[PDB]
Amino acid sequence: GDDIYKAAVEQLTEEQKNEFKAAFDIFVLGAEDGCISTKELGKVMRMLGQNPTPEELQEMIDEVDEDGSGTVDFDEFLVMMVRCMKDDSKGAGAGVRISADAMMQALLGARAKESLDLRAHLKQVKKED
Ligand SMILES: Cc1cc2c(cc1F)OC[C@@H](NS(=O)(=O)c1cc(C(=O)N3CC(C)(C#N)C3)c(C)[nH]1)C2
Ligand SMILES: [Ca+2]
Repeated sequence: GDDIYKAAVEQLTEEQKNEFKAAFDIFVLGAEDGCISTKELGKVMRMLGQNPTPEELQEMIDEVDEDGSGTVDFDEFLVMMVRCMKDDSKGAGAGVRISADAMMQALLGARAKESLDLRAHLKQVKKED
């Protein structure tokens, strides 16, 4: 069940979508539909500093895929990206776990700081002390 996560993307801020967007550019490198599949994911995952398997890879894509087409778009990446950094995507299953912050370091790099969570800065018509 993904009701809270799927909604998380909505809570995100304009800066968030962009911060993560730049990552998809590299994450979907070569992809025909700019989506992340077993091929693309396998490339990045390996570059992150690990050595996953082709069978497990597909499990991740579908594990995050909302429709289950076989790949992940820019939106399907945010839904998981939220829980990825929160480390609450699985809870307590297996040691296997991808780092959201560490991932960006591969795609874009160190171009993701507090600014990423601009949502906290100010995205409404109000102010407090
Ligand atoms: C398309 C997409 C999906 C996911 C991505 C990043 C993406 F690009 O990252 C998070 C992933 N969910 S997960 O539960 O962390 C997770 C990690 C793994 C895995 O194969 N391994 C971790 C490993 C490298 C080790 N040790 C082996 C599995 C099976 N689930 C789902
Ligand atoms: Ca899909």
